[PDB]
Amino acid sequence: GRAILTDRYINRGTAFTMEERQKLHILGRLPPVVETLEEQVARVYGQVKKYEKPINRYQHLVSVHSTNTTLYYATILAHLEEMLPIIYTPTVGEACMEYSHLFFRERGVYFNRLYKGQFRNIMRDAGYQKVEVVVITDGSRILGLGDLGSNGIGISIGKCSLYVAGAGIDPRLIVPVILDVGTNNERYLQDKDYLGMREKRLGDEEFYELLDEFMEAASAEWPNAVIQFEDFSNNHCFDIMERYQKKYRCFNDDIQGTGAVIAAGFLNAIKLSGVSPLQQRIVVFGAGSAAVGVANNIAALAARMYKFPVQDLVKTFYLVDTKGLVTTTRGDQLAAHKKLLARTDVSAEDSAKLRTLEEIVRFVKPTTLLGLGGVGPAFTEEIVKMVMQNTERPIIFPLSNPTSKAEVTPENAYKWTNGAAIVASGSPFPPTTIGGKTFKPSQGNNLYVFPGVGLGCALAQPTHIPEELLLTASESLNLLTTEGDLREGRLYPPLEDIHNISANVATDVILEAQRMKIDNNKKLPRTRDELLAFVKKAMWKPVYS
Amino acid sequence: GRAILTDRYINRGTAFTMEERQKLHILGRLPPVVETLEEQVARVYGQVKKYEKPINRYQHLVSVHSTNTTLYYATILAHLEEMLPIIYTPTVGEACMEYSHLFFRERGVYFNRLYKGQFRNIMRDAGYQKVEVVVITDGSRILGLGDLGSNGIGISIGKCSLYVAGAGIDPRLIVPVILDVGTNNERYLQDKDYLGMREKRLGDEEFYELLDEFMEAASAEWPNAVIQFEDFSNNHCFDIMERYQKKYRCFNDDIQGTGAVIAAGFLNAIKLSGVSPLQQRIVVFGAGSAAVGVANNIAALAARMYKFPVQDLVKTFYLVDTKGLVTTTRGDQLAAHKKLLARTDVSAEDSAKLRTLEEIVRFVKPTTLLGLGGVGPAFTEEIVKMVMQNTERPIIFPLSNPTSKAEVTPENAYKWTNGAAIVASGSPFPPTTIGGKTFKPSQGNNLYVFPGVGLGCALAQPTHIPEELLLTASESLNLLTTEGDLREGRLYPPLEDIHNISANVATDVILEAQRMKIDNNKKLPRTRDELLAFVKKAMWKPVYS
Ligand SMILES: COc1ccc(NS(=O)(=O)c2cccc(NC(=O)c3cc(F)cc(F)c3)c2)cc1
Ligand SMILES: COc1ccc(NS(=O)(=O)c2cccc(NC(=O)c3cc(F)cc(F)c3)c2)cc1
Repeated sequence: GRAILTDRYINRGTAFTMEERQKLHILGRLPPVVETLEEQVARVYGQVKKYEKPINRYQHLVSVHSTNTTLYYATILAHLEEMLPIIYTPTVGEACMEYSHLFFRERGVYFNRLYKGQFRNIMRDAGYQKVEVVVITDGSRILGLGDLGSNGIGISIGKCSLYVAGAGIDPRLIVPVILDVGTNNERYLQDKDYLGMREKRLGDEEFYELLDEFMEAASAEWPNAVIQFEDFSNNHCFDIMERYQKKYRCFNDDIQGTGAVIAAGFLNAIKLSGVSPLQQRIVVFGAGSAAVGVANNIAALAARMYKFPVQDLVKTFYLVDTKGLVTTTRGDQLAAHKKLLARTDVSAEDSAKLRTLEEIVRFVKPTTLLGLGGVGPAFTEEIVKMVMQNTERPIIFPLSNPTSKAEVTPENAYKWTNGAAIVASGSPFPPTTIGGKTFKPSQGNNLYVFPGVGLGCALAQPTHIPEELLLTASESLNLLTTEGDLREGRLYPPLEDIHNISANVATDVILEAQRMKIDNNKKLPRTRDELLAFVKKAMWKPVYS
Repeated sequence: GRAILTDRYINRGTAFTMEERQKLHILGRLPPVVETLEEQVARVYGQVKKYEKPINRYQHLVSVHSTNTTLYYATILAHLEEMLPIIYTPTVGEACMEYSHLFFRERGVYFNRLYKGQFRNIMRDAGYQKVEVVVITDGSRILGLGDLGSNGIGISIGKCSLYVAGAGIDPRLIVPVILDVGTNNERYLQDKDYLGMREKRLGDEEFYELLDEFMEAASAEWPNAVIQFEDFSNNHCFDIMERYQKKYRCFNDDIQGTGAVIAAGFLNAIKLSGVSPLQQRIVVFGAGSAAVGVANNIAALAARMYKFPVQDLVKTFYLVDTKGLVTTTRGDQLAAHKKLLARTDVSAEDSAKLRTLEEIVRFVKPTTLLGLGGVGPAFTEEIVKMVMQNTERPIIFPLSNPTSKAEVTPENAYKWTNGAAIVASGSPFPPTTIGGKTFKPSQGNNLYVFPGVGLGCALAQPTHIPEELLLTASESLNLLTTEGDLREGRLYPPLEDIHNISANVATDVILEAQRMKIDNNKKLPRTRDELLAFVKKAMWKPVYS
């Protein structure tokens, strides 16, 4: 009766036919209109699209997710490019920050020092079987802005939901986790309505004692699961991966997902440019560990796909930090992560005259500007025009988040080059029309890779996730950009086709794992065509069945 | 486990102690703060009060009601005067009109011609036992504005919730009903997202065939229930009561509740005025059936409480319609409902000179202005000053809904009389300060009577609800205004004390039913002190138990 309607996994609302309503004794529990899923999606979309503020839209979608899980995921997939900034970055962050009450109904798991030694019992008592995907955060944030502490559960809830939408992970087999080790958000510490551990973030030693117990408890109770780290601060995110990458099935989408996605898009940017990889001169504006991680992912992918010597791919890279061009002759002690991309072919005297971007671009004569600075619009009209002198097709990638940090707008880049610029960003931007010719930047969204990595590790059951599976996923994404997409200036397959992309990415990840003999699921086909067809069938679909 | 948390009736959220969380295996399903109900109410109130627009506030409260029923009702009762315009008139009407998706989760029952002959099976299949209160509407509306058709279920949901909050009807024993007989809302008829019967309202004959089947099906399957008609248009609301009042346990709160509440307040206005009931000269501005219903309720209560001859109470009333003073000598055929209050002591020639309110007030010299016009601010400064000439304490009641229709603001009435005016309205208004002296109008809210009528009929099980029980409830409400309240200028007990008011009103209704020997529940005490104590114990309480 009203039990079927109150289970969000099997509830169909108005899609129950008259004759079904009769058999199920729910005649009189619904208005009399009968709708198809398509009609219900158009109705939900209409409801959503009339709300004016993102957080209003998010709140409406949360109520649909609460009542009718199928209709929620069906709505997301029919309008994915539009719904992505509502259901995740950056609306999700505002929702956590100020509307954390929207997450109370959802299936969160909470850990803290008060449950030390009980992490396994908490996981057992959760009563979830054959869990495939666990997103964990501590709410510290990657961009080191707005520590959310316990409210970070909204980030895990949002990320888990993107595995279901993106790769058809079954929504009963995802678990969002908050590991609450305190917060340095001073408003929260004095806020009467903060529900987390009201204390400063624990020191490293107690932090790793709790996270170790979590990783070991998850491996015993959720043995089939992938553990994905989300939105951990820079002080911990890299060290977490060095500590766990080999003993557990885990990855970090911020670090590994981002580089895999940017690399796939950058190589397609190379294909459209005229200028082949060994002919590229690439300014990397910004030299944090993440920016150097992306450069290395690009080198590693170009080596995989084209067997150029990797040393030679590295020499295409000119790294800029806060001081200027990174060189061996400029006279400072370089961070370990910067030595690898330091120029060896630049005198001390030239180094001293290479400090502002304008003069770095004038000397290096780059073919590509990679924006990973997050210090505002450093790619000026004159800097872009200078790149026009060195290539017919400047590759300009303003990837710094959020959009106000970005090095340049797609619109300015397209304008300043008269449509010649090849552009990718993190954020969706509308098309620019230049003399009747339309241009639209490619969105290097992390949704392209983590879902397929998740679905691939769910099926394959690898003992771990070494860099080789992330590289395979990077190449798989590059190779799904068709000749037709490339012809239309797209650097990625279309976002709307995420199920197909995720099936392909998973297939490739599985074959890499099989090849490395780290797979534990022997039921799988070991040839691509059969595997791809099997993977597509294993995927949960947002349709009534 | 997560089953206890997902039942909104027993879920306590953060009020589960640590040791309870352990025993119930929900450690790790909640943030670690433990709160008392009081703390949870202050937190929910804080969340609600930061939203800027009523419909936002309503949407937040709907999510609390969905998760934690106890915390919802606890929040309402701690802030009742503030929450009433959010959870019912007028926010509820806007929610139905444009946000009907907020009602989809709730326990609505839907009837229409397509289920003709199945009304009983629909009620049986609903699987509700010993139902006490059924609110039914057809969405036509009493104020004949914004026909909502099927979306009228939000009105029944809102009204049912006020019986739980107001009188402690158990939330599992209330059933909201929409009888969908079509809609004349032309936007809805052309709206693709309207989910109701897409047709003009049925004719009277098919209307009564469906409503008859509903009344008979309810009497068999919900035998213990009161049936309360809500928000039916004037073409049907009176005729429904004439058709059903004797054969079923039913009332209409718009008609009967309104008059019971206004009468109780008006008599207390008389007590504070100096001018006793036979000395009152009362202008009834507006002469619709509802306005004449209120005048007759006032007469009937004054007769009950003071045994003045009812003919003599009627002669205190000067009825104004669209033409002017209603008299026997003015030369039109008077509607039946107007004959009773027609002046017999006014010549044809005077009648002809008594058409505008200003000159009606100049001739009649009234002590009281009852505003039931709904045609704007007819009680001018000069009209109010004129009443100052005939009494030290003008009784001025602007009761016309919504507040923009009202005959005068409490502020103007208080200003114009220098604090002498005794004021009641339908809507809450803030206090006015006049030379260091504070005044606040009395709110004649229907919440004062229908809950207690509901709780009284739930316990008593009367064969029907004759006018005598409504009169008893009217007197009971008058008599609960204490000497201390009267001393402070209050015409009603305080709204905050609704549980006590509802216990008292129910007790009196039960004794009236026992006295008439129409009660079917023989388990009840038959003396007031014991009955009142029993009634108070039978009431559902918003506390964790
Ligand atoms: C605000 O979030 C939502 C959720 C769902 C929908 N679409 S729908 O699923 O087609 C739909 C439409 C109309 C009524 C119902 N009712 C129930 O699903 C229902 C559930 C119950 F538990 C009890 C009941 F009486 C009705 C469902 C739109 C917005
Ligand atoms: C938006 O609506 C609401 C509802 C409740 C509250 N207050 S509360 O009840 O104290 C509360 C506080 C924090 C977390 C939870 N979680 C669950 O109640 C819960 C329910 C589940 F079904 C599963 C779960 F993990 C947690 C409950 C405030 C606003």
